[PDB]
Amino acid sequence: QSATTCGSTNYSASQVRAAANAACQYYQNDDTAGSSTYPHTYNNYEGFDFPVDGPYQEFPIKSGGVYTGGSPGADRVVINTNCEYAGAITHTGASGNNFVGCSGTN
Repeated sequence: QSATTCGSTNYSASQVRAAANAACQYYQNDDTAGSSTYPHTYNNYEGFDFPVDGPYQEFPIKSGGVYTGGSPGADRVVINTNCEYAGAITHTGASGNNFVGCSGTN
């Protein structure tokens, strides 16, 4: 990854990488962060043009640190089953329960 803006929230390349790595670690361990269902399957029903092939996993990304449970916020990182980074999406600026891309994900 690169630095990305989700809504108006800015994340550095390192922050994206950290979230992605955590996502991978949980997925490969067949575990979830706390009582949450993250990471879990991500269905691209909206048609994001990800640079990598699926299937996908989504996991929250937040400014304050790697997600460990609790409220996930509006932002997510998307990785494939090989832990290849697919992109960053957010509920910010989307209607209903949909997502829009963070900068760089279209």
